[PDB]
Amino acid sequence: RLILAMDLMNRDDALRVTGEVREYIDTVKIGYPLVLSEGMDIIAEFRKRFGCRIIADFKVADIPETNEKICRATFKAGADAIIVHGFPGADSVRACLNVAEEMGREVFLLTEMSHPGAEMFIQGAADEIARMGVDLGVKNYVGPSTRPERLSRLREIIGQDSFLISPGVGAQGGDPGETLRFADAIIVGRSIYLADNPAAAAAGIIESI
Amino acid sequence: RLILAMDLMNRDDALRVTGEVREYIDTVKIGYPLVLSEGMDIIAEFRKRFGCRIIADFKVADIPETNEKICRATFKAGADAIIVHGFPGADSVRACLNVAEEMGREVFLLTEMSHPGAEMFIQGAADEIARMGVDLGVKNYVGPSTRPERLSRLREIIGQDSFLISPGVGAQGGDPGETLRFADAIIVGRSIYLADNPAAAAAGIIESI
Ligand SMILES: O=c1cc(O)n([C@@H]2O[C@H](COP(=O)(O)O)[C@@H](O)[C@H]2O)c(=O)[nH]1
Ligand SMILES: O=c1cc(O)n([C@@H]2O[C@H](COP(=O)(O)O)[C@@H](O)[C@H]2O)c(=O)[nH]1
Repeated sequence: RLILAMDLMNRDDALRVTGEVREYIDTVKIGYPLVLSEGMDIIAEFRKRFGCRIIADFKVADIPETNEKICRATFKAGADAIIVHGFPGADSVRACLNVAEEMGREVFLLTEMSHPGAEMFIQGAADEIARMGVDLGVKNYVGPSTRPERLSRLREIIGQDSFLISPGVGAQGGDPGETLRFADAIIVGRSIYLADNPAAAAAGIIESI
Repeated sequence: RLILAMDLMNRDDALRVTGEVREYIDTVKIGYPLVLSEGMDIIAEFRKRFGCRIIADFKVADIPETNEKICRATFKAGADAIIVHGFPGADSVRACLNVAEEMGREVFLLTEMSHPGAEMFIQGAADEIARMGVDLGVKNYVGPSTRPERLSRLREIIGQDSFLISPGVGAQGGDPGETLRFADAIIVGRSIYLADNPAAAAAGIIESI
């Protein structure tokens, strides 16, 4: 129930830390901090080297036509799933779902975000974004560890069968145990990758739950 | 007043079309369709080969800490400016502005989007996103060619001194002339890059205005 957010920017460090904590995870979330620094080939390298599933956290948030192109390039690169913003609307999300269907991959819909600024505009639209996901057939979602009451409401909307992962654990203030009352898995970045001993940090999280 | 949205996915085609229309533009918008296919080095290559300013259209839409990393990698790659979503809130936008200040670069704030789905959630928050930009000191904005009445309202909020660029011209239905009544420059992608003669398409747009 632990997903590593590998946001280190250099390949050697990213490979070192991921290898050190492999026994505690099975899924690695790779985003733009690593991809824009080392290239899209890093996805296939990780997939092969560690045998872990890769979620490409690209927060896709463009018009339908561009979203289609982004998803196609991402799945061609070997990603198992891609995270997509729901705020740009149903057509933009559907474009991602269509490419995922064509390529036998998955889409994760980001509903409410975990940082303070999410309260400004995203929070007020989050319940509706989650309902839109349900209506579009989305089965994978992302919700905030920093607001468990919101994570609870989001879980209520998507149902128990939907898969929900949650970032904001550790560095941002979220708690592993409380978050897992509602989410199926927690995403952890800095608490593990900036630790003096990443494996010890990961093991500690796995034990606390 | 014409910016090329270079969304072709292969380097050879992208280089061919951009070179053919160079005399009609001075700024190229490069997004993820090209970057995720050919790598971040394509930005410096274009900048050197064509001597054009490059706007990295990455629709940055993450938490502050990740946005900082994305902006740093993007400016290190040579981009002159980066497009950032305002929907995730002020802290996320400020993180981008701080990196731009540190690196002597610019941030463009995306307010309302041009596609149909933008009406679902973005449109209702767009005026407030634009006001947030003004309050944060943002001087560069993106608004929709497909809704000139909204582009007018956005221009009203940001003032005449702010720089406003606008996509949705051509393929999405927007008109060059009407859009330029409010925007300083128009962004055009498919109408030019999918044309049998891109230079002829660009020249035709430049003439119609
Ligand atoms: O609402 C959200 C959605 C995210 O994807 N994330 C992401 O999850 C990760 C959390 O990292 P960290 O554990 O270091 O705070 C980062 O990669 C971040 O971009 C987030 O923090 N909040
Ligand atoms: O609201 C917006 C913001 C954008 O950046 N864009 C972008 O501007 C370009 C418009 O391309 P086109 O002229 O082919 O429709 C694309 O790169 C797209 O991602 C848009 O279409 N609408």
